[PDB]
Amino acid sequence: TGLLDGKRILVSGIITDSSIAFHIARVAQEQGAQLVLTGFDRLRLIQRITDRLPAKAPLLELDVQNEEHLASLAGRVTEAIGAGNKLDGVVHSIGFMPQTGMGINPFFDAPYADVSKGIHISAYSYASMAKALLPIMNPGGSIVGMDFDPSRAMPAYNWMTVAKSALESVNRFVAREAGKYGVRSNLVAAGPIRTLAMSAIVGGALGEEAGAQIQLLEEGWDQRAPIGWNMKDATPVAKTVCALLSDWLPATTGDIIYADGGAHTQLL
Amino acid sequence: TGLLDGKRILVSGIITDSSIAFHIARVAQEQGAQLVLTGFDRLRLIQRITDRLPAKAPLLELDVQNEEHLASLAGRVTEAIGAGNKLDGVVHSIGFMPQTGMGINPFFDAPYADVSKGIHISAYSYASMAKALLPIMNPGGSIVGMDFDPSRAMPAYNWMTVAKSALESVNRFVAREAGKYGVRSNLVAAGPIRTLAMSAIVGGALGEEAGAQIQLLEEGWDQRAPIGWNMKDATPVAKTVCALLSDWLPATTGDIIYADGGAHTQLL
Amino acid sequence: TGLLDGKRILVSGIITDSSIAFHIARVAQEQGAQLVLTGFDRLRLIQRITDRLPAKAPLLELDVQNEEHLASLAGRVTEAIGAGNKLDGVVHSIGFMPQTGMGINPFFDAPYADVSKGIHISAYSYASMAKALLPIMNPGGSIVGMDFDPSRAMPAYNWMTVAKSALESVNRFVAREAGKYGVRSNLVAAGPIRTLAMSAIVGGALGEEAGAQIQLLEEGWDQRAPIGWNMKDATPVAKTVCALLSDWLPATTGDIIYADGGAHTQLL
Amino acid sequence: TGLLDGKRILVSGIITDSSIAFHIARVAQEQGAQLVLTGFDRLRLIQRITDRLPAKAPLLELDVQNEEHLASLAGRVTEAIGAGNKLDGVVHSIGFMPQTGMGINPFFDAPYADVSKGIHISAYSYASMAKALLPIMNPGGSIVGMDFDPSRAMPAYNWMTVAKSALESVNRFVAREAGKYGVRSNLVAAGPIRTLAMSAIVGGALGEEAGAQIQLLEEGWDQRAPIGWNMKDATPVAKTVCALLSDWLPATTGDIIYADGGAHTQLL
Ligand SMILES: NC(=O)c1c[n+]([C@@H]2O[C@H](COP(=O)([O-])OP(=O)(O)OC[C@H]3O[C@@H](n4cnc5c(N)ncnc54)[C@H](O)[C@@H]3O)[C@@H](O)[C@H]2O)ccc1C(=O)c1ccncc1
Ligand SMILES: NC(=O)c1c[n+]([C@@H]2O[C@H](COP(=O)([O-])OP(=O)(O)OC[C@H]3O[C@@H](n4cnc5c(N)ncnc54)[C@H](O)[C@@H]3O)[C@@H](O)[C@H]2O)ccc1C(=O)c1ccncc1
Ligand SMILES: NC(=O)c1c[n+]([C@@H]2O[C@H](COP(=O)([O-])OP(=O)(O)OC[C@H]3O[C@@H](n4cnc5c(N)ncnc54)[C@H](O)[C@@H]3O)[C@@H](O)[C@H]2O)ccc1C(=O)c1ccncc1
Ligand SMILES: NC(=O)c1c[n+]([C@@H]2O[C@H](COP(=O)([O-])OP(=O)(O)OC[C@H]3O[C@@H](n4cnc5c(N)ncnc54)[C@H](O)[C@@H]3O)[C@@H](O)[C@H]2O)ccc1C(=O)c1ccncc1
Ligand code: NA
Ligand code: NA
Ligand code: NA
Ligand code: NA
Ligand code: NA
Ligand code: NA
Ligand code: NA
Ligand code: NA
Repeated sequence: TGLLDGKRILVSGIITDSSIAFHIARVAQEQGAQLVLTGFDRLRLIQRITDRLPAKAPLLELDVQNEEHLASLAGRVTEAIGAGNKLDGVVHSIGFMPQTGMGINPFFDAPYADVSKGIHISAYSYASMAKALLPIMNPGGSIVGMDFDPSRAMPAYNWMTVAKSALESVNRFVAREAGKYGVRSNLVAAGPIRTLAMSAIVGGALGEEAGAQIQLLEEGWDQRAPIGWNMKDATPVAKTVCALLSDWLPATTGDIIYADGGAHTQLL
Repeated sequence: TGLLDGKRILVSGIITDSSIAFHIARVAQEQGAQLVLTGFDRLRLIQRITDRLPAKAPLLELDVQNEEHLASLAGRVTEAIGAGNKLDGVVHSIGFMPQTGMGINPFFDAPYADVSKGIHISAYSYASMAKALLPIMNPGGSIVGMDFDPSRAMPAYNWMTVAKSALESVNRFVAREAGKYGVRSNLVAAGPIRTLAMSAIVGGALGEEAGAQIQLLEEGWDQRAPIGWNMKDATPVAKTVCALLSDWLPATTGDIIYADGGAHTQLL
Repeated sequence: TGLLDGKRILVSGIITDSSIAFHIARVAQEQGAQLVLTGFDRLRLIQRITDRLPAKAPLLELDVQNEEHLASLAGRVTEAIGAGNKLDGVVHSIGFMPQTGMGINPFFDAPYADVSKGIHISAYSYASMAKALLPIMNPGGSIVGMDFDPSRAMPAYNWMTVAKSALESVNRFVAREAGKYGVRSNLVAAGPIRTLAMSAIVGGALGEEAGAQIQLLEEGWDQRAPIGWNMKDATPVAKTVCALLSDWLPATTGDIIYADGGAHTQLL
Repeated sequence: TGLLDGKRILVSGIITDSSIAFHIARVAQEQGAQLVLTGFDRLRLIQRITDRLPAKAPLLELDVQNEEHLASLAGRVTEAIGAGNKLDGVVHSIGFMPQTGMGINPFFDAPYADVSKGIHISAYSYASMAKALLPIMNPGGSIVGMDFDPSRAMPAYNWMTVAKSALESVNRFVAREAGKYGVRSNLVAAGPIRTLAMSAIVGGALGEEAGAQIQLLEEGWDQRAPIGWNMKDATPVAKTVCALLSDWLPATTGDIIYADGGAHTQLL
């Protein structure tokens, strides 16, 4: 008996086999969940990647900046899962910030249009997905988004940290709306994970100083974490998302669960 | 397949059929856990109460202010579960504050000896149980304690709120030690639950004004909670404790999980 | 000897005699500060309003969404205060959210373009003013912005609360940059103040339910505040801003000071 | 015109010329305050030390664990300042934890009697001083205590961190009582200061590993602080205490002001 047996769950945010969402989707399928996937722009690529998941799942296009995609999404999901069925879960694993808003590009030099695009994709879209999908969610359902703890400023992450602060605030409002449907809304604040993009950044893609700073941050994270932190292993994060999708945290909403090795609880 | 199948878990804090720990123990057994119980002082009473749990579990005496009890505890547990077996989980569901430290007795009028007894039982003892039991815990294990959010001052709870603030700090240090064993340490911050003691307090046992204030607090809690809060139902709390005892929050330690309906995330 | 004697301070955000910034400016002048004022759009109106301040102060136009205004601002300030002089202080008292983002208009129904405009004005602009002005600030200087505590969701404030969460994050990054100049950056989180706009909202301008909710929030604030809260009196807020502008909080930066009667420290 | 002209202020916690309280007292006198001092045990020593303050101030004995001292304190203060006069300010700069509760002595090995003594002196006593002194405080008055940010666990500080967590909670309750008198209660959370005791600890007095860890913590603090941190300079801390004693933070109570260089706002 899987943790998520018979649950119907939408998972956004797969782009590579290193996406946190890929691991969320693998774990959820291992636990009995029936999935619908959403992808942005490179659908042929995403399908090829998702062919490696343990079970079949339909893939729907979703650009969160596209109002038409959002307006049609619930109907497209219902067609995929069948009329008369609703979702039990939704995973938001979507984030973006233009290069001007991250790395060695100075914090003050990021144009607002770039920051605004990043906030749109990384924070506002959590509300936009909830608006689209709550009408097709069952009572007892769960919406989960991916977060990085923004309560203190960090090198390099710059405006992405600001976007996460906005996301945390959005989640608290989404919980008010979601509760009317009997649905929970929460974020998982993960420690650093070496996705393709993060590996590129560590390698200097957004400047050497920024890569060096991120490498220092990752090392400090494992050091501070009482149980350690493995940046090469997304499974503990995926498991935590599944815990929130399950029936086992039924009184938690508007909240943040930290899948970070405990690092945020320790100064040094 | 239960959430906790094959896990060996110690549960402290049962005194009545309304104890949060009673519900923790029922749920954990429903999920396949094999339990050892600890009780304070009234062992015949506790045995009679625990006869109503769905499965048998040995009951061991533990007064957390008694150093001899603590020194012998791991040996007594090992005898109960069998040599060569260790615990996978520990639940601390223990709290006390003398009457002078709660209710209408003025905050300033509580003698230190009373406050100190309350802190001993309610906060220090989380460290004392961990010291006793970590040497008989398996890697991957989990220690969970019960908390009430003390980040803002409240009427009536007075020095018990101070004790919880101390407990939260103790948990963060216990996580450092526990991590050396591969063990997690976390608290569950519950909303208000109408245990026998709380019902007595609402009824005026610690003064009418204090009862009135607590009644107001409970009503506000349900109002603020986006998914509501039922003070007569401990099951959602028990489920959350079981989530932390399980393998599904493997990267969370030194932390607090709020089983409170989301109330702490909303101002009004 | 005034608290701010000989300090040169820029104050943004005056639009009426009820603006928090008007009071900040009056108090700072009472304490010896020499001011430069900035205003948005209705300059003749603002001049007429500012004629009531106890001392003369030049008024410069600043629309924070106008890159040309921002690019020219330091030069315009220097002309006002004289070549070879720099500022010791900067006050950001600027906020806006379109009606779709506040009140009874549903949270989900706010278009991104509206939210983005609000975030631009209310959060990003704190970075944009700092970028413009740090090059003309003295060591030991202070940048202060106005904040409302967004750590928990509230009725009616909706996307403005999200904007404040973003502002708090921006302040922490601005402090990193400002520190290179020997300059502090902090926010003052005020309790509710009955400005003209807030009075209109309480009166129903953004819907009756929203007005009712805000009225309830204000009453709860005075109740929770251990020293009370007078929503008709901005002076305690203005004084707190002046404290941060002064030499008396020299080791505080990236931070938030709560001028709220202590309400955020109390649950009830 | 000094910041504190004509204010009558009690300052506890002087033991050496490196005590944070010595600097608080020097700065307050420089700003016009008339002081009463309290000292523990070594009164001849304290008098000799306080002879170096810029102005005369009476010294009263106060052991905060001595109920008789506390019961007589207001009468002794009134005799010192004259009948019909009251205090405007109170500074609590008192802390202690036995060696078993700090350094390399393992966290689990601290006996409760030692922890309890530390909590008594370091946390409960903030309530005990307020109880004693509020009846002789003027409206508009201010009580300030010294704090170190305990929200995350640290090496070496061990049970002292737990005591600070308790102190923060006590302050929030003291603010409720103090508000009835028109009096504010707040803490100043300082960065690390090289007092004699701290220098001894860095030098290995509580074990080499603990000294090494504290040295690492101090270095990280200056690094994280956007405006830097000088552990050899208590003046910025003293100034912040004086800001809270003044009339310039009139709407802040139950709160914590961080005089730490901004370090707590930055991850790295
Ligand atoms: N290190 C990490 O990899 C990391 C990642 N996350 C979050 O996890 C989520 C998933 O990102 P990932 O798995 O890291 O990486 P990713 O690059 O695999 O996935 C990002 C996804 O966003 C999608 N996306 C972008 N623009 C759009 C759009 N217009 N419409 C729809 N989708 C779009 C894109 O297609 C892709 O699938 C994001 O919310 C991240 O912020 C959270 C925490 C950590 C983190 O960044 C961090 C930082 C600081 N301290 C600790 C941790
Ligand atoms: N309302 C509640 O019932 C409530 C209870 N808790 C915690 O849950 C835990 C269990 O208490 P309960 O189930 O409420 O009540 P309870 O009275 O059933 O159990 C308390 C237990 O402590 C035991 N105990 C006392 N002294 C000793 C000792 N010397 N040695 C060993 N054991 C001892 C006692 O035998 C009993 O089993 C405690 O940590 C509580 O603080 C947490 C949160 C809420 C809460 O108080 C609250 C307050 C404010 N906002 C929200 C929630
Ligand atoms: N209640 C309040 O009045 C209140 C106000 N503040 C902040 O105080 C600051 C000043 O606003 P106020 O004094 O309330 O009101 P206001 O309407 O007098 O001033 C707002 C100013 O923004 C200016 N502005 C708008 N758009 C632009 C632009 N394009 N370029 C430049 N300037 C522009 C405008 O000209 C005006 O001067 C803002 O940051 C508010 O968010 C902070 C806290 C409280 C608050 O909203 C609150 C909410 C919840 N809990 C507690 C408190
Ligand atoms: N580093 C520091 O020196 C430091 C000190 N403080 C606080 O500042 C306050 C003053 O201590 P200090 O100036 O450091 O040192 P201190 O040793 O000069 O003074 C401590 C005082 O306590 C007095 N005391 C002890 N027992 C009693 C008693 N029975 N009755 C009455 N008085 C008694 C004693 O006489 C002495 O005057 C305490 O509350 C400290 O916790 C706050 C923050 C920092 C800090 O410890 C820290 C830790 C971690 N991150 C950052 C900062
Ligand atoms: Na570690
Ligand atoms: Na469910
Ligand atoms: Na509710
Ligand atoms: Na496990
Ligand atoms: Na009040
Ligand atoms: Na200065
Ligand atoms: Na620094
Ligand atoms: Na005053």
